[PDB]
Amino acid sequence: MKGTLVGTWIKTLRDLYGNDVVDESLKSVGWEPDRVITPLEDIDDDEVRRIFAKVSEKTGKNVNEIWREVGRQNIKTFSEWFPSYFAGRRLVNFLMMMDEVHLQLTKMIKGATPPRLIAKPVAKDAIEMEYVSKRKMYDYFLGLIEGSSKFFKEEISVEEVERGEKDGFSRLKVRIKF
Amino acid sequence: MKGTLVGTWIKTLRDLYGNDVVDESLKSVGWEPDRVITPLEDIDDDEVRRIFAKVSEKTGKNVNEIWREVGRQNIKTFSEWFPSYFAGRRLVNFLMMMDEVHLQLTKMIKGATPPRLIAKPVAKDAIEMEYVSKRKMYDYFLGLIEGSSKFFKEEISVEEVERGEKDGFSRLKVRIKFKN
Ligand code: HEM
Ligand code: HEM
Ligand SMILES: [Cl-]
Ligand SMILES: [Cl-]
Repeated sequence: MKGTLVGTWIKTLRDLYGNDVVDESLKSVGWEPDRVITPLEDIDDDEVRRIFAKVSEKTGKNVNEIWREVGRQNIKTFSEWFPSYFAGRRLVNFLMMMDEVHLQLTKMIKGATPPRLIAKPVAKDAIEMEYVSKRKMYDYFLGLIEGSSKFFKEEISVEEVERGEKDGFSRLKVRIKF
Repeated sequence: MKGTLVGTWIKTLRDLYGNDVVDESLKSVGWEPDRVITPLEDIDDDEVRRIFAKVSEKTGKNVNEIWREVGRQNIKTFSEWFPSYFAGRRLVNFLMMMDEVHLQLTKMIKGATPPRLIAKPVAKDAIEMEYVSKRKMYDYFLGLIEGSSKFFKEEISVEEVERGEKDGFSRLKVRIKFKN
């Protein structure tokens, strides 16, 4: 997992569950409580799991619920770290550029394993967006979309169109109705 | 020196002087011309000094001039590798966070010499910035500042106030005048 992203997660966790829950979770995997993760670093995805497992144990929330909440809230954190992605833009525009954005933010990191997020028009008033990744981060994905709707003040309708697992890759396709 | 930084230099050096000069400079120190430096690796400063010494010989450029040019061009490289450090930000913002950023980027390293780059506003349209380091990379520092101005498209005047050892530490104090 890319450093900058995990950095946004720590902040978002603090925003959601408080400094003590987070400080404690970070210590449990052996980090400094106030560690600042830099864009440079590569965080073991299993360390992330364990941090999140601790958060779950401390809050009493199921880990998948944590991911959902982290997804919704992280949009807000993004809008502060990367304001140009949000400024003078519509939700549709935002969602549609996402696939490109993730290629851009990842492409001196090899092996570059960024999630695919191709969005397409499938009628006059809606998109299909397909998440594709070995990581199987469905709740996070759905959370971010809810967070984007929240952020742009645009109520949307989200329905799962299909799901799949092949050759190591997981996929989830949804229909987003404005 | 932090491995990833050296990564940026190799790229920048290719952009400036071409693959042949870079390929050969790397080989002169027993490297593979295409070596990729992981975020885990640290590179010995002397290996860096030697690489740059070959670039100097090959291009016929004085090495301080090389450092100057690399500093200027490395900002562009940085902007491609570390977008988050540039995102939604202006020159003054960028410059003044630099000291903290450098501490953060080396904090995971055992014995930690990052340059210090304390800035402070000294007037309406000016900050003072002091480079402090054992490494004495004066031209690189100046280059990065110049490169930043070009990148953030914000014109500045750079007055070099003082430069010298004081002590054990090389020091370079600049006053950076913004138009506005
Ligand atoms: C400006 C807004 C956003 C920024 C700057 C951003 C950036 C990033 C970055 C740098 C990563 C790390 C990727 C890697 O290391 O492979 C990531 C991961 C991820 N991104 Fe975003 N993202 C944004 C919004 C979104 C949105 C709107 C979605 C979906 C609707 C999304 C979906 C995901 C998912 C699911 C991951 C986890 C990686 C995986 O599952 O393979 N992101 N994001
Ligand atoms: C995103 C932008 C930047 C990044 C990611 C970055 C990162 C780094 C890193 C990781 C090092 C290695 C330090 C070590 O291993 O001890 C370094 C060295 C250095 N940095 Fe930066 N830097 C950035 C911008 C700047 C700027 C704008 C300046 C000056 C205004 C600067 C000044 C220097 C200098 C002069 C060195 C040489 C090391 C020394 O003299 O001791 N950097 N930089
Ligand atoms: Cl995970
Ligand atoms: Cl050197």
